[PDB]
Amino acid sequence: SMNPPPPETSNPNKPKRQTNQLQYLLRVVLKTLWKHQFAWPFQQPVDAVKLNLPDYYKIIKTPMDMGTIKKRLENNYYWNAQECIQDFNTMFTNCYIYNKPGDDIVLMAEALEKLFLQKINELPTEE
Ligand SMILES: COc1ccc(CCc2nc3cc(-c4c(C)noc4C)ccc3n2CCN2CCOCC2)cc1
Repeated sequence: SMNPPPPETSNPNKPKRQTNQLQYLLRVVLKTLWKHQFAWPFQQPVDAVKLNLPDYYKIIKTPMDMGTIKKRLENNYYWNAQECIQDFNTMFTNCYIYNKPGDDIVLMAEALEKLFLQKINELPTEE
């Protein structure tokens, strides 16, 4: 029940660009969630060994976390804004799959997702 390696965060065989959407995703979306009281469980990959979750990576085959997302944005790993939005959605969905309604972590994820949706509402337009 060991963990997999973390997701890749730096892509040498991909071109890089700054867009207004990617700027918003790091400076507004990621930074607003990262600073939230509830951010710590989501700031690095789930350590299923330390947390005593031996079936986690039997159930979750596309792990994702905000530490990964932050590094991806800082490293220009994403070309399209939708790649980053999908990673946030994957992170929340994984939490909902593994855990149960009423678990503290679920309530925490739901609060962070509401905040995500409030900030994504003001994502700027595509060039
Ligand atoms: C003992 O090993 C660890 C490993 C990581 C961390 C970072 C914080 C933390 N990361 C978490 C991820 C999850 C989680 C997610 C996310 N998805 O499914 C599960 C299940 C749940 C709770 C988490 N928590 C608080 C856990 N509590 C309070 C901290 O000490 C342990 C008990 C802390 C301790």
